[PDB]
Amino acid sequence: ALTVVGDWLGDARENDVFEHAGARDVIRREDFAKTGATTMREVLNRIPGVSAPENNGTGSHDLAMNFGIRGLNPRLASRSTVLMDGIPVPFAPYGQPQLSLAPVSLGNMDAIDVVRGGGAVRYGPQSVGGVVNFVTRAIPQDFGIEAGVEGQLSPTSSQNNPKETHNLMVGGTADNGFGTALLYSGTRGSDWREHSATRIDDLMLKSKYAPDEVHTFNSLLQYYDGEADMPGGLSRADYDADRWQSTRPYDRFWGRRKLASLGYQFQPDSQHKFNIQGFYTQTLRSGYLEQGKRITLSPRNYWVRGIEPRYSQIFMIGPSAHEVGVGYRYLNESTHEMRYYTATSSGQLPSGSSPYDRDTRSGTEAHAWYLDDKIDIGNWTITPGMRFEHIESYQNNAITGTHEEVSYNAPLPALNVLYHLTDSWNLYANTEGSFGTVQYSQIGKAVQSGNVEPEKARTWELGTRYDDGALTAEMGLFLINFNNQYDSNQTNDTVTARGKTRHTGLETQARYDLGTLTPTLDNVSIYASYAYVNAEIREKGDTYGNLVPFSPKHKGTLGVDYKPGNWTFNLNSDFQSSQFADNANTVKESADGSTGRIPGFMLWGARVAYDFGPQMADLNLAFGVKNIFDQDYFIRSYDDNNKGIYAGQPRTLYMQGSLKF
Ligand SMILES: CCCCCCCCCCCC[N+](C)(C)[O-]
Ligand SMILES: CCCCCCCCCCCC[N+](C)(C)[O-]
Ligand SMILES: CCCCCCCCCCCC[N+](C)(C)[O-]
Ligand SMILES: CCCCCCCCCCCC[N+](C)(C)[O-]
Ligand SMILES: CCCCCCCCCCCC[N+](C)(C)[O-]
Ligand SMILES: CCCCCCCCCCCC[N+](C)(C)[O-]
Ligand SMILES: CCCCCCCCCCCC[N+](C)(C)[O-]
Ligand SMILES: CCCCCCCCCCCC[N+](C)(C)[O-]
Ligand SMILES: CCCCCCCCCCCC[N+](C)(C)[O-]
Ligand SMILES: CCCCCCCCCCCC[N+](C)(C)[O-]
Ligand SMILES: CCCCCCCCCCCC[N+](C)(C)[O-]
Ligand SMILES: CCCCCCCCCCCC[N+](C)(C)[O-]
Ligand SMILES: CCCCCCCCCCCC[N+](C)(C)[O-]
Ligand SMILES: CCCCCCCCCCCC[N+](C)(C)[O-]
Ligand SMILES: CCCCCCCCCCCC[N+](C)(C)[O-]
Ligand SMILES: CCCCCCCCCCCC[N+](C)(C)[O-]
Ligand SMILES: CCCCCCCCCCCC[N+](C)(C)[O-]
Repeated sequence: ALTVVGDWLGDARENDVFEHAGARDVIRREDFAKTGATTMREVLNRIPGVSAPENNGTGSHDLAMNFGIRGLNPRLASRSTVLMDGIPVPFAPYGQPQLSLAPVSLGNMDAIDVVRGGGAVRYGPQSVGGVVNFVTRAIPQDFGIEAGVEGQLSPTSSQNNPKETHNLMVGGTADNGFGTALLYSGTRGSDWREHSATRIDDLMLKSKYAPDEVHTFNSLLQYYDGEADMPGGLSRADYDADRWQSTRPYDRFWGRRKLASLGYQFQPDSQHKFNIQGFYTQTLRSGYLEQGKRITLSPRNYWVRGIEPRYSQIFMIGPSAHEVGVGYRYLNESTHEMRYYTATSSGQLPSGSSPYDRDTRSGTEAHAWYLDDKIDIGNWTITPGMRFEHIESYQNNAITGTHEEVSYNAPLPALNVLYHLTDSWNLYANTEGSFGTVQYSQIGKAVQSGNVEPEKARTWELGTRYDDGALTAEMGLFLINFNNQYDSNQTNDTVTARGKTRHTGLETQARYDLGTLTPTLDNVSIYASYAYVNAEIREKGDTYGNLVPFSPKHKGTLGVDYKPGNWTFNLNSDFQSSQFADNANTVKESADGSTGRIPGFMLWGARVAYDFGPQMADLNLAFGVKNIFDQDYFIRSYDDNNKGIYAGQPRTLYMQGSLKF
């Protein structure tokens, strides 16, 4: 009886995902614990087409987030549109989307929704890698208290401090329709590397007010605060002598974020839905970093404010149903970056009293409009769509006295198609216009070369999704042509060079109840995820034909979950093939360990859990192991100051505990 869907991202509803006309995968809170995951990257890695490397480089710590979709640069997760309840996670979404500080915590989430395709009309910028949305925990309908903790230790490491991650959820909704939940997640500890001591506190207050069935108010307040020493890379000599050690004693990172979001929804009936969301974030991200014969201090402050009204209405035009969606977003971001320094040869770290060699302020004003129409005709659901962004950015350098500006547009036409083969089998196809912005650090290059145009991509997908209850599976193909990237893929970046890469491949995953084969295998489920990704450099120049760095051609997971009675036994494997560390695709390792082929690996993990009388207090206990066979592997940071070899996580033991009242 015609019901407007409106926001198909939202809380990542199972049905919106199944009906999604493009590659989209969700992993819900229920499945976070099965592999001992406590971080965003550990869950993101179980998703096909997503590669989330272990901490390294600038992001050599837990406050940062590193991931790339389909072979796009994973460093600091800058090629996908990253959101939390639809709100921009980057402290500078447009001009500096690098998540050197990623103020989100797995502990505060009900799900992770990776929309690799079909979201380029409704979300931006940096939409080439699709959209990744972190869904915060729901406010309990009636009072609820949940708490959990996981402790980890790497026995073969010299690092004896453990890493502890905890989460707390307390909330409910009064009979008057007002509900709120306090969501707290914290991390304390070190990983398998020396000099990784970390503290993260992520406190959120989520509220909802629905005085009636027509008006609904929502809010999200967050105070995120953390600090972390950064292990950094080792030269090959140092790594062979002791791979746990750190030779970057001054490297440390810290930051804090304050966020306020307020939204309102007006739904008169089931065919019309108006939504307006407003937000403001303030972020400070800073840290010490050894650079040559100096140690620097880099405080960067950011302010982002946005307002986004959206409207959806569904009506019939003959036999076909048309759900028209229109939206607008005004976003303003402002920045201030400084860099103080001292000579390393001295004692003392740099401070506010040290001289400084950087003082810049940047900002962007962005107007985004979008219009789509989801047309249901017979077994078809066709959604033509169009996004248009007008972007104005500037960079003001207080030391050089330069003031540069760019004004540009991003027209992004799209068409996605869903075809219902059966009530449990869909087919989809699509094409979308995607884009990367002219980042603040590229404004100089953009004005100098005379060309100010966005980084443009055109994507195509074809795939199918299936779910008959005993078997869930999907398989899709994708093609991405990403042009005019301000970051050239040549060995030597020049003012006029523009990067150009092509990403093609196959993504798939499936889960099957073996109990359908024999009761001997009751409660035994087997699954696997896999993606073949071929990310190539197609920029004419000295790297034409080479492979994009940090993009394994093969990557996935396989596992078996066995749940007799109240027990849960998990077995899982993560595997990926090799990768290059640089655009030149150098095979042989450099002595400083920053470049050279990075071998693939296949790890195994397992866990045993027990849910004590689901009643009483829903106590869940678990003991698990990551990398059971202590398979050695490593990754490299190539370009950052803490470049080098980073040991991969060795055999790691963990215990989990959770309570629910
Ligand atoms: C079954 C184990 C239940 C323990 C889960 C406890 C998580 C609550 C952690 C809150 C820690 C707060 N803080 C900042 C004071 O440390
Ligand atoms: C500058 C470091 C000072 C830390 C400020 C971080 C806020 C602490 C929030 C902890 C919330 C604890 N809890 C369980 C009571 O909600
Ligand atoms: C910045 C976005 C937050 C918007 C808050 C504005 C709400 C406007 C709607 C008024 C609601 C009126 N009422 C009584 C009928 O519910
Ligand atoms: C004054 C309360 C501060 C809370 C901010 C709440 C989020 C609403 C966002 C305001 C956006 C304003 N505008 C027009 C400048 O974009
Ligand atoms: C250049 C700054 C102007 C940005 C402020 C934009 C105000 C948008 C407010 C939402 C209006 C929604 N609508 C459809 C109901 O009119
Ligand atoms: C119902 C969602 C559509 C929102 C329409 C809201 C109108 C806001 C337009 C103000 C933008 C003005 N301008 C020229 C500066 O971009
Ligand atoms: C019932 C008609 C209302 C449908 C609105 C359709 C909006 C889709 C617009 C796509 C146009 C794309 N472009 C650039 C190629 O013109
Ligand atoms: C006044 C023309 C009536 C046709 C309505 C169709 C929307 C116009 C958009 C098509 C323009 C496409 N483009 C890129 C080639 O300019
Ligand atoms: C009024 C036409 C509406 C069609 C929906 C737009 C489909 C986007 C197709 C763009 C394909 C562009 N090209 C040249 C790169 O192939
Ligand atoms: C016998 C009448 C039923 C029509 C047969 C249509 C099924 C062919 C599948 C078309 C699905 C196309 N695609 C790529 C857009 O999903
Ligand atoms: C392995 C790649 C296959 C991906 C599926 C995409 C097929 C759609 C073909 C349209 C692509 C057109 N072209 C020339 C613009 O790339
Ligand atoms: C145009 C030929 C280049 C294709 C290179 C072939 C490697 C892709 C093969 C992996 C297929 C995996 N599987 C099971 C999901 O089908
Ligand atoms: C022969 C004993 C009859 C009991 C049937 C139990 C078979 C369960 C075997 C699958 C165990 C999987 N794993 C790795 C999760 O432990
Ligand atoms: C109700 C008990 C059912 C008896 C089946 C017993 C087989 C337990 C399998 C051990 C799984 C061990 N692990 C960690 C390797 O997965
Ligand atoms: C005293 C007999 C009661 C039978 C209940 C079976 C004992 C449950 C075992 C808890 C094991 C918990 N875990 C995950 C830490 O291994
Ligand atoms: C609707 C009935 C709710 C029962 C209230 C039960 C209160 C138990 C709360 C203890 C929370 C303990 N802690 C530290 C682990 O968070
Ligand atoms: C149904 C009995 C009502 C009593 C439950 C209310 C008392 C809540 C006690 C939780 C206190 C937790 N702690 C450690 C944080 O203090």
